[PDB]
Amino acid sequence: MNYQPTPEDRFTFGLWTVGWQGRDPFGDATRRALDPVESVRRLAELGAHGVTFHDDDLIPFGSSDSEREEHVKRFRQALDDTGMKVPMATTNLFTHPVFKDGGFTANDRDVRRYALRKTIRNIDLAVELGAETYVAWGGREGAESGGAKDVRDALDRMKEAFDLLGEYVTSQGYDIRFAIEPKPNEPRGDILLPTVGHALAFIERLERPELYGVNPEVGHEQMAGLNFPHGIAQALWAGKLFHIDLNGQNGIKYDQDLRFGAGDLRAAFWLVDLLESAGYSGPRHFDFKPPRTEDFDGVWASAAGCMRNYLILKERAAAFRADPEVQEALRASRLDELARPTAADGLQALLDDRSAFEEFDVDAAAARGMAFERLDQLAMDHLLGARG
Amino acid sequence: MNYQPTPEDRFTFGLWTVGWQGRDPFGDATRRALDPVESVRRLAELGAHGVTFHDDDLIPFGSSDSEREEHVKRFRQALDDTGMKVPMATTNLFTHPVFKDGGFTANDRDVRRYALRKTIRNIDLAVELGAETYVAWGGREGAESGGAKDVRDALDRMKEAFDLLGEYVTSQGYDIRFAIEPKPNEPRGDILLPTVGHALAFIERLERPELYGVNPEVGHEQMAGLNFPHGIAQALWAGKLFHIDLNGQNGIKYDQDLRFGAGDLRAAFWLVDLLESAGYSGPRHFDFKPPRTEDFDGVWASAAGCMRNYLILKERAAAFRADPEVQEALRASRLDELARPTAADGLQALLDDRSAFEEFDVDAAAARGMAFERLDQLAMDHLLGARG
Amino acid sequence: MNYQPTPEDRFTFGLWTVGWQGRDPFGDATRRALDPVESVRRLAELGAHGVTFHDDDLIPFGSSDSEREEHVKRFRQALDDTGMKVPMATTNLFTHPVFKDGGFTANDRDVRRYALRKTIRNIDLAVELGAETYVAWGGREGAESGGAKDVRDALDRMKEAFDLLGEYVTSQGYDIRFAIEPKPNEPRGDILLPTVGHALAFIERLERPELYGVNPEVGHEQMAGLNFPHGIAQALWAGKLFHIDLNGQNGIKYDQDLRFGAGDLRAAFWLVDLLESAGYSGPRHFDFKPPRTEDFDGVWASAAGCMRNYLILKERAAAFRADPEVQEALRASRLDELARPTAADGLQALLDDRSAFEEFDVDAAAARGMAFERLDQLAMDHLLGARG
Amino acid sequence: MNYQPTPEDRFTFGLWTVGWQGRDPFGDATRRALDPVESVRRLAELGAHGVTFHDDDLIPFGSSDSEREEHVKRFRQALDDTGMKVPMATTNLFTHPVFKDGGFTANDRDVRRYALRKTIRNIDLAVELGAETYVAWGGREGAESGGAKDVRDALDRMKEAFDLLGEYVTSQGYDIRFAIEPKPNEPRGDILLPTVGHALAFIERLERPELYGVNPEVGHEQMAGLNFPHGIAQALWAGKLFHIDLNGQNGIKYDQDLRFGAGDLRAAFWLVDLLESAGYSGPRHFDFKPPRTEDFDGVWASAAGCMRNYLILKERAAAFRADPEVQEALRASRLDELARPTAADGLQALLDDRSAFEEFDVDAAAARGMAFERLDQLAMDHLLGARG
Ligand SMILES: OC[C@@H]1O[C@@H](O)[C@@H](O)[C@H]1O
Ligand SMILES: OC[C@@H]1O[C@@H](O)[C@@H](O)[C@H]1O
Ligand SMILES: OC[C@@H]1O[C@@H](O)[C@@H](O)[C@H]1O
Ligand SMILES: OC[C@@H]1O[C@@H](O)[C@@H](O)[C@H]1O
Ligand code: NI
Ligand code: NI
Ligand code: NI
Ligand code: NI
Ligand code: NI
Ligand code: NI
Ligand code: NI
Ligand code: NI
Repeated sequence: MNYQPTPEDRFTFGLWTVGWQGRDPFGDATRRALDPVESVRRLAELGAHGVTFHDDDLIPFGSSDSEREEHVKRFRQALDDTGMKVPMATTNLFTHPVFKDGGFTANDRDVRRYALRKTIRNIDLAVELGAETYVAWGGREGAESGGAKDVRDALDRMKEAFDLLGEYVTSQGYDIRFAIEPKPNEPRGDILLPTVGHALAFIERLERPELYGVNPEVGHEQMAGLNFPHGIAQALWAGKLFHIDLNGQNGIKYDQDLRFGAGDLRAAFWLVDLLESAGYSGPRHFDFKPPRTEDFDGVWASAAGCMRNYLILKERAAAFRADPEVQEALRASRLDELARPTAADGLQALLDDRSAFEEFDVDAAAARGMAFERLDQLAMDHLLGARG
Repeated sequence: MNYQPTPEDRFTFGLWTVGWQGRDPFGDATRRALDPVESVRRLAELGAHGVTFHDDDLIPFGSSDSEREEHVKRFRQALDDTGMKVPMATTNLFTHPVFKDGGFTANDRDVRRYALRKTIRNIDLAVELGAETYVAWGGREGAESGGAKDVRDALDRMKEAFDLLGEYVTSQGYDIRFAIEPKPNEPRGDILLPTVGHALAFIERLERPELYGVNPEVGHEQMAGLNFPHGIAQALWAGKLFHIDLNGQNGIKYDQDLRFGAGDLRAAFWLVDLLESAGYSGPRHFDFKPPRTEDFDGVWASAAGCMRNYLILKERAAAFRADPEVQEALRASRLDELARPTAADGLQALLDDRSAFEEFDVDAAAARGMAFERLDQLAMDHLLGARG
Repeated sequence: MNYQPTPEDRFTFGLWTVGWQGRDPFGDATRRALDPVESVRRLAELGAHGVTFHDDDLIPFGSSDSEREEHVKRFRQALDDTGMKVPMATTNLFTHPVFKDGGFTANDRDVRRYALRKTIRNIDLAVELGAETYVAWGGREGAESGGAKDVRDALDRMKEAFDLLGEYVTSQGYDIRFAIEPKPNEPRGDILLPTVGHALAFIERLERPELYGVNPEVGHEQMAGLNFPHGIAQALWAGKLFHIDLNGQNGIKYDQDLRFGAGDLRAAFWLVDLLESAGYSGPRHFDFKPPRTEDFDGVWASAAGCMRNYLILKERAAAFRADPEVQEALRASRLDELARPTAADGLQALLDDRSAFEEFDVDAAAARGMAFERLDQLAMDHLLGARG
Repeated sequence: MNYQPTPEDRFTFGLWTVGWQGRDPFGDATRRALDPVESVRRLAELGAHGVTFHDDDLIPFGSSDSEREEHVKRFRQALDDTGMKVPMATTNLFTHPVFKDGGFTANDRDVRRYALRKTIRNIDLAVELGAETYVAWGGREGAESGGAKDVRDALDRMKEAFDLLGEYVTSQGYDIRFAIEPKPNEPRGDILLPTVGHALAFIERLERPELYGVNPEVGHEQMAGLNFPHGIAQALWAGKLFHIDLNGQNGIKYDQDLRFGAGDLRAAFWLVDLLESAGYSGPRHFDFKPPRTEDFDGVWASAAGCMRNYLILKERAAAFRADPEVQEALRASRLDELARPTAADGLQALLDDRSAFEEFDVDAAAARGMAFERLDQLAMDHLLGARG
């Protein structure tokens, strides 16, 4: 009825999102840089809960130890002044030329050691600022050509790096967990761990798998043509959805990072339905870029729209699930039977059950319609607010 | 020099590949059906090692117990007459209308029980014929719309089904392992476990994960725009490449199942390089469809081309890796350093190493070229046989 | 407020849409065949304006001249009984095995002559039934491999065929125009004239270009990742939008033919906005397939949803364009300036205008935001009915 | 046998290709800038025929009239010193922030006038340097959202701009023609005239269509999943292939601009076959970016590989077409019949020919295999140099 966000809705934004200056591979910046303190103050006014950062967003690369302490103290004063929190942080292992062949899986061993030391330094800072999750996006881990990267050796190096970071946080006694953010390509021709599935599988080979989960991004799974709500369901089923990046993407192309709600709107509806019905309690983080057509007024408009669209879709998904006509349709399509075990009676009783094979009437079962189109049109009517 | 296959090269083909009659979603069959016995005899003449089958390829659906025994005895005589083996089998849980919403994850519980009984019946037959691997492709597990399938409940049902099949083979004492074949879409709008990564992650949640691996198909990972050699490397790293389906695909579109070598030729080269250098010893199985433009002479031509193209690429990948100029290029691009541990000295020594951070010269490291373009042009010259 | 269609809304459906039996490349039919007369009666009850057909949907292939007249007279009685019209017809040049390498561009010359005679026979029947548009979808014109089809010779053959059909209708004095329906792939690996742009360009090389336009389909341009409203705008700008096929598609994959509104919902909104604001007056034709999960009740539900979703989106697009806040936003984003000529003053005056170059303040112009994100969030609020 | 290029092979390169500094949307430059004079000298040593440029590659933006004359005179001396030619030039209407919503179709009218004056200034310079073709890539013409751009008004503005440029060159008496370069997306969410087909159709609506053709780029049509050799065939059939940009792309993703031969190798083979057999006589221009992993030695290696791979593929395509076994296969697949008119006897004789319908044996025609798989395996053997 009213779609105004409050800090209770847990909306967070990266400093690099509203602060994106608009440089793209074919053009110069269209906006001046934003001071982090200014972004914190503006986002607080719009109803945000908190902000996230890469090390190099907060502390310019090369900074002396004294300049570092000064940048952090200004930031911390803005947080104290506004009540904003810092629930997640991450490391920039992709912008500087030294990371051109990767950080953790760079072929040069000295670069891999530097990447780990740069990361550990920022984990300490994140803990100090209260973050609960530390994200890793290995944007430069990958290759443009087949012989440049032995992927088995590279996964050994990736496992080695995350194992060492797990050793580090446990030896320091820190309460922080790691989340890997997959992306299939860009800026490398193919990036390692390209989808939520590949990241979940990798984590199971780590020495302390309980410290690691995923940080999926809407547009990145869509760059592989995959269904983002399905991949989130698999991450929830595994107990590994530690954080999430929300935005929009129009299909398979360069990573657009549009505001949330833009892109595939029906997928956004089914994602919000799933997060709210599964009781996801982490931050609703927006990793988006206000288009470079916009001035600063359009940056804040686009950030506000992220939050607005989540809250509209939350309302429509809740209306859908509460509608008694929809609940009857779900039974007509046998979603209740999907949730019942196939064979709680056990293997032997299944083998002995003639009604499951010898005397199963396949033709009668085949003729039963699933009634999915009526259910989906109810979902469409709810999304569009056209119910009668 | 000569590219003639022998049974030692372990090339296998599904009965459904050369026996595809050419029916597609817009047209009728263009070829008559092939008797399985005829396919076994023809494939043996071409140098194949063996064949694979779905239950319903070998025994027509509905078959009485007596017709069943007759179909199998004819098949077995053809195997004995030719020396052909049967290393893999699988179940058809996708053609009959009863499977229109899935087999293991159908919303109707009675269909899920029937799907398990149909599978178990064919596992017994596979063991009898000597198969070592039992493949599952869940082509109908999935959805066209968001509300039709709760994916968390569906993954519970999928895990329940594979857990019961594992219970079955272990209680029977059978030496057979399972391999899941991913596909991202088609015939369902989105299929569950859509990529090698999602399947590997799922397997780790099974009660007896050691019995399950993957059966990746070249064209299916390419339908998601992903790099198939990279996904195979991840499956090999996990110890889970139990079988493989070889074919060709021209990018993101319907599943073409072209002959191996067609489609993305450079990816085929890097796949053969990887399988041969990792010492993959399972079958080289072709899951392909001779185009419906062809008569039976073109079917056998297309099957022969599958094997020929593997053997040419095997030769060119071996020439590449043996060339001393390539070995020097690999060192110039630091592939040797990629295989060395980043920090065998351990965490504490890494933290104490000033050369890894405080005194690391990032600018000097950044200026080092990786020399990947020269290496990739050596790989291209080898593939095209243009070395001088 | 109420979304009930009437024949005045001009909604039409192909006989092959609601009559699709559910056979797909991996499974058997799940529905029995529908008698055309039954489909006409049911669609009339739902508020449809008319139906369209391929020759072989109405008259089974091989039909004797006497069976033919009988099938047509039954159909015509159903049309008379219901008030349903037949505004478009088309030819099936894709199902029968003889068309496996194409109809108009088959390499065999005798098949190309047969394809033309089969087409001409149905044009006469279409005129008799009152159709105004004759569609051609060359689903089999194309190739799976490079050497199979010289595309320059094939375009000569395609032009030859359409030129002969134009000669035929003009010599007969018929008032019917042709519309080419593009599709980029499936069932051939690549289809000729794969997008609206390629079809529009081809038409300009025909001997009588005024007789030919396009029949774009939502999901087909989306199978190439393209923006369907943009391609429709280009077809309208050229004066060539003779008919349109409405449906839904979830990105780049096999042709789903979902009901209209499903798939990319925001693109559907912008398409309806464009058709209604440009005053498109032809039929709103649905080329869709009710999913094979459905029984006949779900078929009619899915057909009804096509019409419902058009009417909801029509209402929301009209509300958007009528909102004075949106009209002010359009001026803020300078859509009014886009519609003014760049240089009605002419070339010489442009060259003499120092304000266009020598004294143009580029920095001041660059700093002007375009305000597109606020406009797009107004469009989102209107679509979701969340305006306040 | 030897693959050394000479200026006779007409290979050309943009200054922006070898001079790309490696800045991408997620990272800083990895190479220093190259002086244009140095690039001309190095490319001449490698066997190139000439170079191309944007205005802003040669003359830094903002340059005073005196600095301008100096930059051009240095360049011209390098051309004279090396024998290098300048066959094409183009305008940068995409890098500066003023072009953030387009050049010719920017919503702001003053920006559209500036874009035309910037273009005309560089056409004069191109003519002075001897260029024959002037390319336009409208990289910023397009939109991220639906309401931001009325595409019909934008195409009016695009036509207005190209009509004025045609007026300009004709009134000046210049012998130069224009070529539009399509791209479907990036950096805008959708770009206008996204494919070769849309550009060819647009040109037919210009006032003097004979002055305009296309400049297709391999990777751009592949970003839409389309077959680049087919689109080139359509451009050749229309008489509109005025220039071509050669490079490589691995499927549907961001524009990679890899060296020619990388990406889809079989498509490169069929493209070279087509250009050489159609007798394309324009420049073989490489629009590529040496990956940012490389130092300057890798830049020159990658440029050399462009030329090498064209010359290898030229040899293999010529061997294919000259092989008598291939010529017999082409007849077996009836490529000779494809080139014969379908009905040179005319419409009336076709209607009177009972052998084309009443007495056509469709079943006999349908059973004829097309023998395309054998032909395609001959093409594969030739490409890989595996003929015996
Ligand atoms: O730019 C690095 C930020 O961190 C990750 O979330 C990325 O997706 C990206 O937006
Ligand atoms: O048709 C079912 C066969 O089994 C699986 O390997 C599928 O990919 C398919 O080719
Ligand atoms: O099946 C042939 C019908 O005619 C065309 O409109 C196609 O898109 C299709 O739906
Ligand atoms: O960067 C602008 C150059 O000109 C055009 O050819 C583009 O494709 C591009 O490489
Ligand atoms: Ni992103
Ligand atoms: Ni992100
Ligand atoms: Ni396949
Ligand atoms: Ni397979
Ligand atoms: Ni379609
Ligand atoms: Ni259609
Ligand atoms: Ni490009
Ligand atoms: Ni280009």
